[PDB]
Amino acid sequence: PTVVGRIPVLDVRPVVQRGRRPAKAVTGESFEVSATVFREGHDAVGANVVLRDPRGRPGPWTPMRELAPGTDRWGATVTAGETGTWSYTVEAWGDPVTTWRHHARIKIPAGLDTDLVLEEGARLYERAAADVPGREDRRELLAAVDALRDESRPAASRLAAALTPQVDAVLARHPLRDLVTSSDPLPLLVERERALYGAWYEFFPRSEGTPHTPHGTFRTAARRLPAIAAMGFDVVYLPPIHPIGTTHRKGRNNTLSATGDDVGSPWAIGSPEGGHDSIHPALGTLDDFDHFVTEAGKLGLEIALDFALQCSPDHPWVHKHPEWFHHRPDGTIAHAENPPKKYQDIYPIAFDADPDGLATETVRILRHWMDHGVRIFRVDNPHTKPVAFWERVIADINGTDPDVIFLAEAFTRPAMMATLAQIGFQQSYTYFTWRNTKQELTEYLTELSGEAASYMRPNFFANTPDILHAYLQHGGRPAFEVRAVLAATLSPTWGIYSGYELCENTPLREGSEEYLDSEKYQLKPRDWTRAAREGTTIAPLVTRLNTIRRENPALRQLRDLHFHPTDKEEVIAYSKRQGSNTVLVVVNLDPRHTQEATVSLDMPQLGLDWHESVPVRDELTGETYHWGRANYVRLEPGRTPAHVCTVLR
Amino acid sequence: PTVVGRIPVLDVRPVVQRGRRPAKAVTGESFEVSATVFREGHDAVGANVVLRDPRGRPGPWTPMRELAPGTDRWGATVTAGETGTWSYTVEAWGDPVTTWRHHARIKIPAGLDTDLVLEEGARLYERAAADVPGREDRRELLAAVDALRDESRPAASRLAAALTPQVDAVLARHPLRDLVTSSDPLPLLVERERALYGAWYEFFPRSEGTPHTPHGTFRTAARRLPAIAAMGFDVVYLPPIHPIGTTHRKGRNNTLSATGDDVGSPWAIGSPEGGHDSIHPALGTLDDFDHFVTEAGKLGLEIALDFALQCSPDHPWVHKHPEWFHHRPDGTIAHAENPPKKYQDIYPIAFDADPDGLATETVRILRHWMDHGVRIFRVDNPHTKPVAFWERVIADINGTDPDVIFLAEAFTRPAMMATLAQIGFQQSYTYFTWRNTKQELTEYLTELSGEAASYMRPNFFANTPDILHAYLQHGGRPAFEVRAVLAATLSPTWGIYSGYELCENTPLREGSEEYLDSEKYQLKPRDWTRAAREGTTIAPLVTRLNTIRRENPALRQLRDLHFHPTDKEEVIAYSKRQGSNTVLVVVNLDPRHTQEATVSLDMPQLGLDWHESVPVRDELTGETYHWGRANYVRLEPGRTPAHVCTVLR
Ligand SMILES: N[C@H]1C[C@H](CO)[C@@H](O[C@H]2O[C@H](CO)[C@@H](O)[C@H](O)[C@H]2O)[C@H](O)[C@H]1O
Ligand SMILES: N[C@H]1C[C@H](CO)[C@@H](O[C@H]2O[C@H](CO)[C@@H](O)[C@H](O)[C@H]2O)[C@H](O)[C@H]1O
Ligand SMILES: [Cl-]
Ligand SMILES: [Cl-]
Repeated sequence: PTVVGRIPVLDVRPVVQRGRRPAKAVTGESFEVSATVFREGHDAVGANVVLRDPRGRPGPWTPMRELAPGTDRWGATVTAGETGTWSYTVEAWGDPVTTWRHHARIKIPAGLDTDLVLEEGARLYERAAADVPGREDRRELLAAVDALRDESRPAASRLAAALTPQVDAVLARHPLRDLVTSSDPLPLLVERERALYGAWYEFFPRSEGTPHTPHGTFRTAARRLPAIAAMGFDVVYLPPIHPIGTTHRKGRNNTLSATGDDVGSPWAIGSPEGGHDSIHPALGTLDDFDHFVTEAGKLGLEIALDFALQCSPDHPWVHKHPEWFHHRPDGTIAHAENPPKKYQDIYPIAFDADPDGLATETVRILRHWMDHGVRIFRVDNPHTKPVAFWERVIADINGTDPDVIFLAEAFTRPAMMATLAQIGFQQSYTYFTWRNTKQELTEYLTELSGEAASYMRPNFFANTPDILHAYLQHGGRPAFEVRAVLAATLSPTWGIYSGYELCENTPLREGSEEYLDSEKYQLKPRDWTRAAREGTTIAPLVTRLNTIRRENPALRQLRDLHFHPTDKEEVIAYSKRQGSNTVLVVVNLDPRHTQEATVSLDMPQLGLDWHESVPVRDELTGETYHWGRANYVRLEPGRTPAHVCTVLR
Repeated sequence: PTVVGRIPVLDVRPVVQRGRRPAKAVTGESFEVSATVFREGHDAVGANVVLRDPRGRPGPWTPMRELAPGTDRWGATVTAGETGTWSYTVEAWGDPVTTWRHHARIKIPAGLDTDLVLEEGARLYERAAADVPGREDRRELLAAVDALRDESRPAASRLAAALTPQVDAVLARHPLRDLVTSSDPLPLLVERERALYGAWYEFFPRSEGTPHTPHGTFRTAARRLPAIAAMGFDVVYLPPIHPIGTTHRKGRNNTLSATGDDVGSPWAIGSPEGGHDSIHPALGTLDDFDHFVTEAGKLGLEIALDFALQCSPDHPWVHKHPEWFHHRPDGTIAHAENPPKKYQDIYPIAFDADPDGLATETVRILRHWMDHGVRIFRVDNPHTKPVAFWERVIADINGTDPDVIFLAEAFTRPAMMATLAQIGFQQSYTYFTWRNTKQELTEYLTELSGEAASYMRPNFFANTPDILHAYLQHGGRPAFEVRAVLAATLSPTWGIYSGYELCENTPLREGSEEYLDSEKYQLKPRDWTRAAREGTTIAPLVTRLNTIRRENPALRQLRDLHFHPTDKEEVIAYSKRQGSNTVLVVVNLDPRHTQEATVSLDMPQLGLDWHESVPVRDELTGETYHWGRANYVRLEPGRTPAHVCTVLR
């Protein structure tokens, strides 16, 4: 038995960990399956992709083509359907009809071996007819056979009879494939559309209170949901909603001593009042949480809860399960760290004394919130807990509940970041906030939209409570507008943390990425109604971008993305396509100066020939332009951060 | 079960076809095994390579190191011993001693938790000592334990006792490894040294005749073997030695009709006199061939026979096994082609009517020559026969006779070139003859000495009967000298085709790579005595290069190779190392003009600091130089093609 088959089919992609983990897609998402295919000699090969659903049923006939001359690399686009575990193979074969037609078109006009070449075609078409089940289809091919053999007909007419549309139609439904050779199946995990596509909004329920009761409840925070839904978001991500420890509770601005009424960090989970399966008493009860989830769902909002596998020194686990922590020789537990940052208010979990008990308890907690309608979890710093722990936990949960989505907040080195995605995390936080120049954005999105897309789905949060980038600090509102346009149009999943739309951008100090007076350590009442009346919010732009995404399928996918050259380093241009929908975006990355540039479009990447016009509508303004292969743009910060255009068909 | 283990070990290399085929090595060859290794959290990891012989016996402790900062890619060099099928794994582990030392070096001077830090250190070193055999080593560690616990000494003194060179020494030999996690084994096929290392000489026995009998016999051709052994060659490659067909025999200069005296192409195998298992009657008998083999072996020469799976129209196969050929409807068999080459004198083989019969006959023919002492086969155009056919044939032969070496003469597209090596060909011809500029040579050898070396062993023939490159045509003798130095020092296997040493460089016509009056179609007597006496041969340079290779282990391997920058595009520089042996080569690629340049050596790549001097001997002349990080060279074509230096002491 040989490893290589009769017609070699080699190195099928996408592949993840040599086939030990599945490649990823979502329902309705297209992607390319590729392979190295060739044969000995110079006759033509053909190849096709066989995509099989969870019941083993094959998809449509999906022929591949050589992707670049002389490379022997072949590809075809497939489209994922219903959720579940699929598989794909590549089949390769000798293509005798293509081979013969190429020879006949050369030899017959020159009168070379005319009778022999035509007879080769005749018995070939007889061979193709042998497998054709329909009487009328066979009669079609046999008619071409008889014409090819008709020596009382001019040679050019004998040949032409083999090349009619009616003949092609029979062979398109019953191609003659010789020496068919197949790869061994590769796995594909197809998940729900929200795993790839959605707009996220993060806020702290406790900040949405009243003057008499400053600490918000789930009942008072629910009245923020209409604004979030009106802004076009799909997912509401809440920081931890559990009781918060008192021992070593942090004060305002990340100080080490809480005083008086200080509320502490929600990530310092646990007290005698309860742990990860309980509600902070100041937020209300489990019934109040159910009300919040119900009202969110009525507005089309899904809840994502924070899952932080750690605890305050007051969490019941500390004395119930000491073996879930690392102890020093005096029995004390060192506080958690993530250098240069220190988390003096929490203990990290240790995994090597009782990994089974920890897995059991983790999936118990997840299933509790899942029973209360939470089908999405934002997992904190997963890279400080074992990779195989997450692989086990995610397999357990998705085994019974495949719709649950896990988002990995792993800002770390690339190997870890990729591996967490590959072992099951549906979504990943990314380096987006630290990619701000044209070359940074072009290189990083080229990576994310390329091979990484077979295992990672990016969530572009333009800010988080822990990341206020210097680009926003120094650029002000025009910079918030730019980063919103970029996040919303470069990834099918993007997000903001509350206050982004108010352009809050005061750092803790120069050179920090923390917010001054951070909401992680204090209630932050915001007068949303006043900000809207004073026009100091970019909620309208955010709303518009989410509507554009909902109206243009090209923005609801990741992999089809092309950057078009401009002649100014501050002006970036790119297009995305899905079916007949094309979106073309031009962004001025300079938040301080107007920028003029010529955008030179790669017309064929738009499906257009070089002389065609490009009728576009700028969805930010409603204006129409008659663009072509080279277009002058002028973008003024504070007025026109970008053009977000749909190509008119 | 999870795919990822406790400590992630991912993407172990070398790997061939995802582990379905073995990686390659030869006895005594060192190569790098690498992996992606990291863990959760901030603590240190270590890793090591476990190489196991065919009996499962493990090699020595082989610790790995991170290859570049922040990449999580680790590697170590291993060395293959005896031939057979080996395996290797990577083990990764938590490194608690490195972790503790890092924290102690910070916290002790800071005065943070110093009692706890020192006691954790004492318990850790006690754990490390538990596994140390040898009273001396275990006692050394336990003495550090007791010093760490000695509260009558200052904290800094207690720590310092854990960090002494004598303590490091024990830990380097008995490292304390936690959470040890293994990759799954990967296969390694270790073959005899000649598969990687050897000098090859090709000649036509029939050209080595006498004044009275111009068609050489095996007995007259045996008289050429002493001169071949004297230039330091190890392998003699003969074109086909079988009867030659008469139907469509080619005449001189690749003309289509032979006259009565014309000898034809040796590749047009077969006649009523016999096929692939017979001797051309003008060469003599099988007993004469045995004499030739015996004489070669006495001179230290191995024979490689040409194996051409094809035949003339007169071969016995044509009537005995018609199903081994594709017949057109009129019964004709189209002559072979390798476009744009046409081979009107031969039929190609067809593989799908009787694959078992062809495989049986192929291995029968090989075993016949194998029984007569031929253990190396040069396989013509293997890419025009099925890849899986060669996989089957090579596995059959090497299953009973693992010493047999197959060389693939596949000048074709890269995918096929790579796949043939991967399915078992011990050696491959390469693009060497079409890589002549500095950029071409540097890029191509970086490829061959990199990942490709896990599955392909290059044989650098500087010419063949089918390839007289324009570089040699235009450059004359100084170009022959340059290509000899390059071939002999950049690959552990190189070769020339007879007449190269005479600088034969007249092409068939401008733009051709054929020789005028090619030896493929006519006897080519050469006056070896005259050329030697008149000094118009570069045989002494060839001899010196083979002696240098025999004296310098760095030149008997492939993968250790580094290119050093020069300031002249015509001057290339590179070094190779094997243990303490370092060879440094500087070549002037210009065959017409003297070139002077500064070679700026990457000193750490030579194991030297930037300021040191390196004493070198130019092995081509015996002159000694004192070189450093920057060295002036002046190379005069005709006088000096190159410096081929060894580093002294
Ligand atoms: N990256 C994740 C996990 C981090 C650890 O919880 C969390 O850090 C917050 O919570 C800590 C514990 O309460 C505080 O010590 C800390 O100062 C504060 O910033 C991040 O906000 C969150 O995004
Ligand atoms: N590449 C391999 C195989 C080739 C095909 O056999 C062989 O071609 C030679 O032999 C043919 C058959 O006799 C001739 O028609 C041809 O003109 C001549 O060049 C090559 O020399 C050899 O290196
Ligand atoms: Cl953080
Ligand atoms: Cl050839």
